[PDB]
Amino acid sequence: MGFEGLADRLQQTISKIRGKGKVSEQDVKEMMREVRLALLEADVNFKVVKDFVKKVSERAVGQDVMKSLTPGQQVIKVVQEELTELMGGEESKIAVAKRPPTVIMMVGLQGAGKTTTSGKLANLLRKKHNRKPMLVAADIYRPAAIKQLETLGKQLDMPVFSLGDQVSPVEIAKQAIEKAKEEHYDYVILDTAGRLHIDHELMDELTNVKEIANPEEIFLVVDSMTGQDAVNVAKSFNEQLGLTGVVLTKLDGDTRGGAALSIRAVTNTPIKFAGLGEKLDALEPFHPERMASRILGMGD
Ligand SMILES: Nc1nc2c(ncn2[C@@H]2O[C@H](COP(=O)(O)OP(=O)(O)O)[C@@H](OP(=O)(O)OP(=O)(O)O)[C@H]2O)c(=O)[nH]1
Ligand SMILES: [Mg+2]
Repeated sequence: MGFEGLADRLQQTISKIRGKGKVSEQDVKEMMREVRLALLEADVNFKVVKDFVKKVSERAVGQDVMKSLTPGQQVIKVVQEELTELMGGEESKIAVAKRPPTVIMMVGLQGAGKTTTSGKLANLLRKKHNRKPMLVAADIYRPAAIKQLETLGKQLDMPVFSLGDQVSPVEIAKQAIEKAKEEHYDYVILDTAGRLHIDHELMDELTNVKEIANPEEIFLVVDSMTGQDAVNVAKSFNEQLGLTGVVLTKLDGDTRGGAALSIRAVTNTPIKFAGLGEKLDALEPFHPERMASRILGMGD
């Protein structure tokens, strides 16, 4: 899934280049004003679009136009290459701690998909990597937040560590990680708290949890359909504590892809996984070249 609208807007511009055997410099400029326009309408950060247009234009008006064995193929290769680089190049794999367990801290705003993604990530870790993960209920403030995560764990046959809602998340994380050491769990996934907007009470708690958990990974969970808002959430989260990755949720509803194309360029935090639905299997690793190909109508 993902990017359906941007691909539709770019189909004519790109295909016109693909269908010709000689690309003039006026053709590349004409393609580039329409590519610029499509990226801006897809809510890509406008400074990212500016840098992207210049980088592609400088390379496109080069050896590619003058060599005519496949001039059109070369204009498209550069766009694919630059789209791939923009989104991170190669897939960004989950880190493995030197001493187990590997502790993964899930953070984000309410409604972004934290709790659901924590279950998805555990499921993915056991299936694709044959690890033994433990889930942790560290969101005490919202009722049914614990029972929701427990209900997910009861579908995965995976433990969900909880001490109720009368106990600090700092203490819950401390006990969970130290139980995980004793019983040889590979991964610990902390489902943390969060309201609708960032506040001081939230970073203080998250800073304290990071302090005692000393996590190998801190993943922001953020809603892909919120566009530039998601890019701003990542910037704040990355500067007030340290983000190591991003999970983009609800691409099954994101036709534009602005956040997907903007987050790494603005924050330097890589996007590691994409959420693609409500079910626990709906999580795939973020592959930048495949996304670039899906953007150019080159999908498998
Ligand atoms: N389609 C889709 N949906 C996702 C994905 N990830 C999460 N969701 C939805 O987002 C909503 C919030 O998920 P939570 O896991 O409760 O998020 P939170 O902990 O950050 O609050 C849930 O819907 P809800 O609370 O039942 O309803 P609503 O909030 O959507 O109205 C869930 O179904 C995804 O990858 N694709
Ligand atoms: Mg939640």
